[PDB]
Amino acid sequence: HHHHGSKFCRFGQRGQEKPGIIDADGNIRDLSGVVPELTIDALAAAKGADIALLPLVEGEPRYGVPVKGIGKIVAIGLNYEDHAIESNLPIPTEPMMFMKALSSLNGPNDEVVLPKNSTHGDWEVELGVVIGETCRFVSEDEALSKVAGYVLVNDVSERFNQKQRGTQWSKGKGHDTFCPVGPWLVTPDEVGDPQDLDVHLDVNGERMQTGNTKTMIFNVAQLISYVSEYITLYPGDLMITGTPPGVGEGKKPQAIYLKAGDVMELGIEKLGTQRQQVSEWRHLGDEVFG
Amino acid sequence: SKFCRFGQRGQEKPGIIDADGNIRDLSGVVPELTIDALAAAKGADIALLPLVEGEPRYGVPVKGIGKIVAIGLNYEDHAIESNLPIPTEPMMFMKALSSLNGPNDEVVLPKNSTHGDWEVELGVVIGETCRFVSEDEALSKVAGYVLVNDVSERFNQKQRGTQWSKGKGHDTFCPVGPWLVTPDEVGDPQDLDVHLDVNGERMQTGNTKTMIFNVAQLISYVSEYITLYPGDLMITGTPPGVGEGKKPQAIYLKAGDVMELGIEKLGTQRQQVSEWRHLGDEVFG
Ligand SMILES: [Mg+2]
Ligand SMILES: [Mg+2]
Ligand SMILES: [Mg+2]
Repeated sequence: HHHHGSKFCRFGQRGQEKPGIIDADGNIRDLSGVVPELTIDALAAAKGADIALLPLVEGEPRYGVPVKGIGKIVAIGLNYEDHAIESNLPIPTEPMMFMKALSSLNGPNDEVVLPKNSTHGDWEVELGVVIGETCRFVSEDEALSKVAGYVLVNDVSERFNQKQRGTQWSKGKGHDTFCPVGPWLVTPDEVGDPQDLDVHLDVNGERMQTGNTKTMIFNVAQLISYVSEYITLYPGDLMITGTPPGVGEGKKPQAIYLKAGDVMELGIEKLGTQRQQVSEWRHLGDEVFG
Repeated sequence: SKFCRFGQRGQEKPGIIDADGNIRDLSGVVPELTIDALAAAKGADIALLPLVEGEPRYGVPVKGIGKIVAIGLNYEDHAIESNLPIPTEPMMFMKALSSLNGPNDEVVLPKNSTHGDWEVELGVVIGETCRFVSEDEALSKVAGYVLVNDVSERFNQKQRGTQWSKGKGHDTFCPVGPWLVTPDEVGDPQDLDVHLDVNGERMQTGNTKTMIFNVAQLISYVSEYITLYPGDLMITGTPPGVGEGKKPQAIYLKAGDVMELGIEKLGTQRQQVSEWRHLGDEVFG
């Protein structure tokens, strides 16, 4: 096990994904000969593989969620100081927590389907944290050692369902397709300091969110430590750590929201990029996502 | 039919309750008690099944619960008692999957907790994908019903922000079971007696008839905001009598307490309550 870090992915159509690793040239390398699936338990074997000996993946396959078996998704509310200032909101003394319904999980470039009658759809680029070891009353000093890696996330939100149908945010957060995750699970040795990564999100090519994780209010270690006093985080769990300024709900003089045909493009330094096309609601039938 | 899972945590086997109340081993028919296994388990010849020996622990009666959707205020008599208005749509929050526990398993209070509280609830286990389902079709998506205790920490729930889930996801705070009872045996889910005792003293008494949104209304509403997949658990609120609302003063859980609860046709739970300790590397559920 080396100390240079890895970028893992899962590639292929839904339900048929295969484990992979990104080489220095940006190619996917097939890990199927080393591990059957990219799970948290598979990482030890995957982290020891010799990239040079792995076959190049031909074509341009779909990226899936980069880790299989995410058990639950814990989400943070206000957590960027420059966002608090732009919204004129108090700096919290403890993190706001809510749950992102697992059924919202989707691949990084998968279509975003607006829910019924949605005119308040909104974007939130966030740093995601994938847990590698159980977190139960973990101190700040030991929190980051529990991390399997980092992932890019869009915490897609329906602001009417989130705030105008009661006080509980999860009602506007759990819609099918509202949590695209990926394209890479990037292990800590490759990310470096998670509190110094540039963040952005564009809509139809126009820059909406710009930030850097150095303005996080609670850093990753403090979030993991705090959350672990209220819920146990298990290997494979995902924590999404909040969003920088520039959400559509906060635009001035009037809020700006998603519409059918919009294109979101987002990225975080070291974590790759996502692109989602937004569609009007349709009945998704018996399809399973994630 | 009443299905169960028996044995030590992480080692449970699938079972069915026979006419005498004894557990019979289903392992010769299905390897696990999953939603996909129910048809084969329901269609099995109970006489072929061996009696389970010893008095084994009951586990969560269904394997593979993917997520737990919880309902807020949902009993008309509870709303009246608390002097709260009747909600016009159900409050939803998520009950952390890691709170899942066996029906009779120890309940560990969180660190320095003085606001631990009880909530007997009817649980609904989903059998078929629910995505924008009509009220008329909702009950047909149900695999079975289960007894639940929506254990809560009222200070974490209400005094650390506006989101209730922070006081509801603690380890051990969702005892589920002992039986997954299929709808044919339960009959009308809106005519079930409900009760919870603490140290043998009756705390909660009710009947599901007073639900504000019934199971079909809840499934239909929830399915417009979050897709329910087979194996998902919906917990549908609690009748009056929670410790938070006791008068002249609220009463909360303490180390040494014993909770005993039951819902008609769904069996009974008994939990001993303990003060906090670090639970190590244990994986609950
Ligand atoms: Mg967010
Ligand atoms: Mg007996
Ligand atoms: Mg409840």
